[PDB]
Amino acid sequence: EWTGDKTNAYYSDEVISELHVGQIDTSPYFCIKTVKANGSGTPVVACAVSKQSIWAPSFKELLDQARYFYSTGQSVRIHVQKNIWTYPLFVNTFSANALVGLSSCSATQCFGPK
Amino acid sequence: EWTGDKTNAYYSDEVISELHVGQIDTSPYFCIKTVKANGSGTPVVACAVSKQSIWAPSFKELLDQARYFYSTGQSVRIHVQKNIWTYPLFVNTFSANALVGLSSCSATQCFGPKL
Amino acid sequence: EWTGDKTNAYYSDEVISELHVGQIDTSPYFCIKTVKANGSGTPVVACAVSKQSIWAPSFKELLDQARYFYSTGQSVRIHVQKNIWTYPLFVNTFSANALVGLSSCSATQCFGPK
Amino acid sequence: EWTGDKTNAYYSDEVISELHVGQIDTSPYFCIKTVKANGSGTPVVACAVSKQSIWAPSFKELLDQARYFYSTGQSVRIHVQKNIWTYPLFVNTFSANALVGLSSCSATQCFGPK
Amino acid sequence: EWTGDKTNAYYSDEVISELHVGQIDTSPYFCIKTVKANGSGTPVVACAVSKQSIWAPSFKELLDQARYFYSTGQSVRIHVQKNIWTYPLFVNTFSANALVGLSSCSATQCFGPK
Repeated sequence: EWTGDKTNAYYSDEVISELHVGQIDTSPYFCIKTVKANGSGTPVVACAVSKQSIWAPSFKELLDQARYFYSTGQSVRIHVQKNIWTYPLFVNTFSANALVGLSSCSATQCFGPK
Repeated sequence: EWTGDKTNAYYSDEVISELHVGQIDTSPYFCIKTVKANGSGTPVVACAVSKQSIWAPSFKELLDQARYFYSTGQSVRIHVQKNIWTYPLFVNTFSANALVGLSSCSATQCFGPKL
Repeated sequence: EWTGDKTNAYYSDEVISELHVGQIDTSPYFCIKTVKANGSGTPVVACAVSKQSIWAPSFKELLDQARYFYSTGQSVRIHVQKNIWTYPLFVNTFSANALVGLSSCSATQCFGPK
Repeated sequence: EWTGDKTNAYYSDEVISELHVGQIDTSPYFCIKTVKANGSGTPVVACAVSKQSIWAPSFKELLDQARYFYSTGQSVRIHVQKNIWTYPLFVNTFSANALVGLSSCSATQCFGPK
Repeated sequence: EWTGDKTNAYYSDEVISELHVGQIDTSPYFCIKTVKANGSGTPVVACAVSKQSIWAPSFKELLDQARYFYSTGQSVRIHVQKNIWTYPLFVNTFSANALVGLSSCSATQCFGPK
């Protein structure tokens, strides 16, 4: 598996507008909400669950990086894997997307896979 | 269990106004005080205790997040489970609330569970 | 044991003015000096030692919190237990006070035991 | 093995201008892009992969240090070992350079091997 | 052993002017260069190496503290133990000094052993 696998989904030129931290089923988790920097389109919501899924090892790295980009409001590419989380109220509150990477976008194309 | 369980309580548009770090019964812990951004109501106090209660796994995550929101002073939604800490002197100084989640807020909506 | 126990001592309306980190007998340690925010009184010196005393479990949390309040310079209540450290040269450089808690203070109250 | 081995390459007076975090083959990784502060030259891309290559042990230290220099914009020397990563889409997105060191730079020299 | 043992050396009223992070013999390490705050004297160079030397337990504490003092530029006392690192190329690039403590300094004094 790889953040960059074409079977994942990415959204370029976004900003992290909201951040949530909590716990589910004995695992820490966080979710972010992102929107296009220019206000077009619809938000993206993705979560990381520290104990769950193949992406679990990257939980702390992703949380630290989400926190930094959330604090700066700089443009980013968000990378997700769709349809991972299953608890109905959780998915309804947030989404089923697992967060699988974050790329800065300070230049013409974001610094990450496409 | 989940931060968003309906048996938990939450308080929207709160500012984390105070922070305390200490130790009880072998466990580092922290507590925060929060107040409505609009100044109404009565303060909320909630604590997390390392290796104690079902919420123990998220102790570090919540401490780091409380520190961040405390430093910015932004309005957040605080999620707690009532009646978790039972040490009476501790409860009298702070509260029995376990902190179980923190959500950032726009002017109109906080990013976390509700209802 | 508890930070708020009557057998501990506290000092309110203090600012953390100095910070030191070192190692003693295989254990990292740190010390802080605090002075009354209004200039009165005698300074307070306390240390935490990562592998020593009943307060060992809270070393990293107090180190992080001391660093935070040291960087902001804000008014705090410092909680100590006296007569803990025993190495005479260490005590004479710093003190025998173990650091057992840190509470933020507003103008006329602090958020912690008293 | 050492950051300063003659078999590694380095680039001075560079500024970290992009940062990416993700995961590949169960391993967290990050990549950075640096460009000459004076605008000359070709960008340098390098990645660290938490449990791959002989440089795996320094992943967290270099991630944290990359974050710091990225946030200040200061001029640094970046040390890499060439031709390490092999997954083609990863290498073509980023590069094959492993990140093996970061050194602050002054006007005339930098603080590290050369 | 203690940071404050008379057999260690210290240098007062210094500023951390350079920071380097790398890896050697499976260990992430960092070195710092410090100079007198008033601009006089000759620079000091010290390193801390993960999992190496009796000072290994304090590696992360010293790294975090060095980064903070480096970021502020404030006056500090640096404590070292001479003749610890033996790799000649490493010593020739940096030095044999192990970093063993860091103390904040006021205009008046430094908060640490002397």
